[PDB]
Amino acid sequence: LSALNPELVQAVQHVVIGPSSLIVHFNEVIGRGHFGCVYHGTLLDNDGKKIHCAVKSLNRITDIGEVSQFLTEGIIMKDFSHPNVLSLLGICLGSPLVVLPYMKHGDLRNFIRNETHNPTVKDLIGFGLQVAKGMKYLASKKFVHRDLAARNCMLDEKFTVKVADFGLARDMYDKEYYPVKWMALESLQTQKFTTKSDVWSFGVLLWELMTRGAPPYPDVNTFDITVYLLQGRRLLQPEYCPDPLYEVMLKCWHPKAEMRPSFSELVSRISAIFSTF
Ligand SMILES: Fc1ccc(Cc2c[nH]c3ncc(-c4cnn(C5CCNCC5)c4)cc23)cc1
Repeated sequence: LSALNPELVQAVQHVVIGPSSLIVHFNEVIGRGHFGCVYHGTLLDNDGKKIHCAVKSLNRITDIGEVSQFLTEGIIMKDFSHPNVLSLLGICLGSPLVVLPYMKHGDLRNFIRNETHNPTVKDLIGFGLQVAKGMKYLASKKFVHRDLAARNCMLDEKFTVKVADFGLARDMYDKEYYPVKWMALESLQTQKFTTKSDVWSFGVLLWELMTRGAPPYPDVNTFDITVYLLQGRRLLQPEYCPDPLYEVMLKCWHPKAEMRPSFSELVSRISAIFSTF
C-alpha cells in the first residue's frame, strides 16, 4: 500500500470508502453466483444512514501495477452519474472492492423473461426510453459502451433502469469454474466500436424488450450473421410492437453508421411514442 505513488493516493481519496464506513457480509452472495463474487453490503454515509449495496471482490488484481490502473478506473467512473447509469458508490482498499448500489430486480432481460411479471407495452417502451437516456448521457461524455444488451442493464426497487457493464462494473458475468448478435455490421467487419455501433446495439435491446427477452436471430449462426445482414435482412417486427417504434429499430440497423439516429434523436422519438399511451 505504501508502495503506491502518493500523488495518485491523494487523487483517489474522493472515491475511497474507509473500512469503518462499510459492512460486507461475505456469507451471502447476490444472485446465486451468476455475477461471480458479489456480496450484500451496507455503506454508511456522513449522516450515518445505511445504504444497501452490492460489493464485488476484484480477485484478478494482485500487484501494485494493476492496483494503480484500478485506482484510475475508479477515478473516471466516479464522474459518471446519471439516473439511468449504474453508479460507483466507491472502492475499498484482501483483494480490492468495488461498491455498487443494490438493484432489487437484478438484470433487465431476466426481469422481462420471468413469466410471473406482466409488464405492459408502455412499461417496456418506458424501459427502452430509460436505456436511451443513460446512453445519451454516456454518448455526451464520448463514452462508447461496446456491449449494450438487456442482460447488461439493471433494475432497482423503483423499476428505474440502469445502464451497467462498464468501468469497474465490467465483466459482470464472470462465474469461475472448478456478442456478435448485438454488434453493428461495421463492428463485425472491422472490430472497431463507436456511439453509432452502440445505437445498432440499442436497436437490438429495443427488439429484446418488445419480445419479452427472446434471443435475436435464433436460426442464424454467429459466423453467418455478417452475410445475413449484408443481404439486408433484419430482426422482424415483434408481435405487440407499434409501427413507429419498429421504424426506430430499423433506423438503428441502417448499413451506414452516419445514417443512424443519435441517442438524442432516439430519446426525443421514443419519449413522444411513450407519451401516446
Ligand atoms: F462488477 C459488477 C458486480 C456486480 C454487478 C451486478 C450488480 C450490482 N448491483 C446489484 N444489485 C443487485 C443484483 C441482483 C442480482 N440478482 N438480484 C435479484 C433478482 C430477483 N431475485 C432475487 C435476486 C439482484 C445485482 C447487482 C455488476 C458488475
